[PDB]
Parts: sequence; structure tokens; C-alpha cells
Amino acid sequence: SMSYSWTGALITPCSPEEEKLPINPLSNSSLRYHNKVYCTTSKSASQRAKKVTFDRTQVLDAHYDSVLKDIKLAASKVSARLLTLEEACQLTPPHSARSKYGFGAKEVRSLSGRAVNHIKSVWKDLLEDPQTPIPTTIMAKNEVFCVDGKKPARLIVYPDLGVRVCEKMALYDITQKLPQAVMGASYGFQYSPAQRVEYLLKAWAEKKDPMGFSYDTRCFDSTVTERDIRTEESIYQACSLPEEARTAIHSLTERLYVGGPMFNSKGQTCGYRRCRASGVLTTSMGNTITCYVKALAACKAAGIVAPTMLVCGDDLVVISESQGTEEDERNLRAFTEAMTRYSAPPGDPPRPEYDLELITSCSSNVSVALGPRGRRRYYLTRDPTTPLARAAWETVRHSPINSWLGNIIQYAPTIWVRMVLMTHFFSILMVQDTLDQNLNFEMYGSVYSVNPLDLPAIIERLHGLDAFSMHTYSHHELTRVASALRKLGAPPLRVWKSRARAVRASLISRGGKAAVCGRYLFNWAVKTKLKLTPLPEARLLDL
Ligand SMILES: CCNc1cc2oc(-c3ccc(F)cc3)c(C(=O)NC)c2cc1-c1ccc(OC)c(C(=O)NC2(c3ncc(F)cn3)CC2)c1
Repeated sequence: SMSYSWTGALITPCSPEEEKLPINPLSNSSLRYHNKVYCTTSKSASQRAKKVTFDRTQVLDAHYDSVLKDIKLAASKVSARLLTLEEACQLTPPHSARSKYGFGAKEVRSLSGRAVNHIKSVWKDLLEDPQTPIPTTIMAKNEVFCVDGKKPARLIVYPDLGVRVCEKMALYDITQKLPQAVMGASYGFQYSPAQRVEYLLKAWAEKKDPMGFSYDTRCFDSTVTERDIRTEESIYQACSLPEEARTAIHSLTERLYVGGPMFNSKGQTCGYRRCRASGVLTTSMGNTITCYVKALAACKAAGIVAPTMLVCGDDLVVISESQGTEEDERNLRAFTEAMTRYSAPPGDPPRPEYDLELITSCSSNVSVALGPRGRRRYYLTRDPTTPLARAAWETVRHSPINSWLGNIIQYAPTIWVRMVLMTHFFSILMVQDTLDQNLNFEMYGSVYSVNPLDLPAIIERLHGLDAFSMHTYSHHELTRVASALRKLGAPPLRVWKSRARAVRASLISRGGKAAVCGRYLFNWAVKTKLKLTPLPEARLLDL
């Protein structure tokens, strides 16, 4: 069947949109930035709709059946509970999109009578009706990118706030338990960046002759079939559950997850979906389990020797025993053919790598830096151009949600985070006098809140003390930040190093947590190094 059907009505915005920042004609830097940086808007929504609309074909085999049976068996050992109406209301984030029924996240969170009783009828309706399609809204995401053409806008498909609370009642406990239970160590979302690196280093070292590859499915959400979604439901039903959860899970699968009509921001019918909805509670878990099932089966079909797998939604990495370059190349082609048969076709074909550092997954790669005594430290990095471009977007566009503080947290050991992002961020917090204030930031389709003064403790907990002493960066990391700065029209590293010395001194002068930030985060900026010791604060819980 077709992944989507369309009526011709536009995917409409709800906010003012901007494809490009206005150019300053007397600035060459403004010109370089204008030539390279763009924001996705509703205007490209139709181009995305064309790319994601296609017929799916699925051919399953004994390799697929065998893997599916094993994950159902592991799922059968899990016991999960219903969340009460109150717990599910409490799990709603402060600014979750308001309901069409005249109530927002504030009424849900505070348990206001009308919001609670509206959700109660949505819940009872799921128990008595297993068939009526649930309506959804389709919206074009506004994301900043750097060219090399332009990526069209990604689409978000989500049900009403009242339905979102009900999904949590039925499946929240499952999302917190099922992935780790059925995938074990392969479950990608259980690791901090230092633990992920440790996992990859152990996977690499345990092979006699390692080979690794990453796989990208072309438009994964659209490749998910109705049969794939009903299979996810049978995985969920393999768990031990209250009968009320079983009924609600079945109704959610048939009325929402398998498909349904999509409406734009104006209430006009946009189309009909017959694939994965991007904005449902089960998107991340469903994608991770389904990608894992299809990939493990494809590994068996291709004759991949001793695979160690790491799965993050549709992002997958397989580290295995190399059979030599010719056989590895034949095996990756057979893996791709099996993946395509299972309806998970490739975007870019996979390539075997014989150095862990050469694999790109979740836009990232492992890099090596030397410590002050010459010890090799391994950490995750990425090309810094798009994160730096996103950081710059907000200097002319003061957004209430920062789209680059997530980079400081995830990529804290990197040259580009330490020298540029940290320097710029702490500078702007001191100019605005917002240092000690909690701020909102986006991280993998979620709006988190963090206090900037807690950054040294958060970083040590997620990366270790090593994040504050990556002394000698690789030639590639050095070239990557220098080219990114040049391409965006930004000042070079020598300027950032001078600015960091002033930022370090200004933070130290404020004392307390601001002085800890200055001493730990900017030790790279001084020749007379302080001896950085473990933070007792890092021995606290962020998760
Ligand atoms: C570093 C850039 N990000 C990432 C870099 C990555 O590089 C590879 C990777 C690269 C090369 C390889 F050869 C193999 C693999 C990844 C992979 O697994 N591909 C299969 C991968 C995933 C993320 C990622 C995604 C979502 C997250 O979050 C959902 C997080 C996170 O770390 N979130 C945080 C947290 N999560 C869990 C936890 F317990 C503590 N902290 C801190 C807030 C990270």
C-alpha cells in the first residue's frame, strides 16, 4: 500500500516562518552565511511529502520469523502496568501542544476537572471502540541546516493532547521496560556518551579481525508497513499486562498507529497515512525494535559473522568479524537486499570500515585526542558546521528554545564545543545576566530544562573528567572546526582562544558555581593549567 495519500490541501504553518536570515550587504561574513545556511519551512512540505510517498512491498522469510519469535519470547518475561490517569497527566511536559477541546498542558498537569474528565472519555472510548480512525495534525518542522541541495522540511504527525495522555496510560511503562528487555546491550538509548564509546571500544576489541558498518534506511517512518505496526502490537501483547492495557493497546494500534487521516493547522484534510506516525509515544521504541528485528534477520540472511549491534531508532551500527574486503562487500550487499525485502531500503549504501573512527552514525564518529601526558582518549564528535550555524541563527533571532545547548552536553569533549560554543554561550549568559536561570533546549524531539552553572557536573557525569583535558586533537578535528568557522564567516580559533581567557576570568570573578565553570570548562585556554579534580557534585543523579 501507499505510505500516504494526499488531498491537495497544503501543510500549513501556525507560526511566522523564515527560510533565511536577512543579509547585511556590507558584511562578507553575512554573505558566506546567507549562501550556506537555511531554515526548513512549510513551503518545502510538499517536496518532503513527494519523497515519503511510495508503495511498500514486504517479503518476509524464516530468518525474519526466527528473530521475531526470539524477541516475543524475551518480551513474554516482562510485566508492565497501567499508569493511573493522574500519573499520565503528571508526565505531560509544561508546554505540550494544547488540545482542540479547549485545555492545555497547564490544565492537564494541575489535574483540572474538565481536562481530567475529557481524558477519561478518550480512555473509555479506546476501551469500547477498537476501529474508528483517530485524527492527527501534520506540521512542517522548522530546522536550520548548512548546504552540501536543500533538505525539505521534516513532517510531524501527532494526535490530540487527550489521546497523548491515554497513550502514556497504556504504554508508558512498556516504553521504559520493553526495549532493554528484548534488545539488551543493543538498545542504544541507555548509554551516556562515555558509556556508548566504551561499548564500541569493547565491541571492536573483542573481534579477532573487526569490521564495522552503519546502515541508513531511506525515509524509515514511511517504510514501516501496517503489518510491521501490528507486529509491534503483538510484541507489546507478549508482555504480562492488565486486560484494560491490552484493550487500549489494541485500539491505539488499529485507530492511530497503523494509520489515519491527517489535518493541517487550519483543520483541512491533508491526507491519509498508512505508515509510522512521527509524533506518537511509540515512534522511538517501535522504530528501534523494528529496525533491530529487520537488521538481525538481514545479518543472518547475509552470513555476517558474530554481529554486535547498536540501534538508535532507525540508526544502526553492526561491528562483526571481517571475512576480508571482498566477502565483506558481498555480505553488505546481501544485508542490503534482505533489508530492502523487509521494507527498510537504503538511503546511502553501507560500506565496510576497518577503523572504528571511520564509521558515521547519528551524524557522529569516534575520534581520538591525547591527554597532557600523551594518553589516547576516545570520544564522539561530528562535523561542527550545522551546530555552529544553529548557534549563529539565534544571535539575530532570539528564540525561547536554544537549539545548541544540547551540543554542549552531548559533545562536551570536542574542540568545537570547548573553544567556540562554550566561549560564546557563557559570554552571552553574562551579557544578558541570565547565568543562574534555568533554560529550555531541544534534544531529540523533546524540550529539556537545565541550569548552565551545573554544566561541569553534568559533563563529568556523562563524559568523565577527561572532557576537560583533551589536550591534542587530531588533524581532522582541527581542520573540521577551522573550515566550519571559515564557511560560516565566523572568527578563527585564535580569536575564540583570546575571548575564552576573558570569559574564564569573568566567570572566576563571580565565584561559586560560575568560578567552577570558568576553572573546569576553560582550562584549555590557559598555559598555566590548574589540576582539575573530580567534582563531588558529579556524584549526583541527572538520569
Ligand atoms: C553524542 C552525540 N549523540 C549520539 C552519538 C552517536 O554516535 C553513534 C555511533 C557513531 C559511530 C559508531 F561507530 C557507532 C555509533 C550512535 C549510535 O548509537 N548509533 C547506532 C550515537 C547516538 C547518539 C545519541 C542519540 C540519542 C541520545 O539521547 C536520546 C544520546 C545521548 O547521549 N543522550 C544523553 C543521555 N542519554 C542516555 C543516558 F543514559 C544519559 N545521557 C546525553 C543526554 C546520544
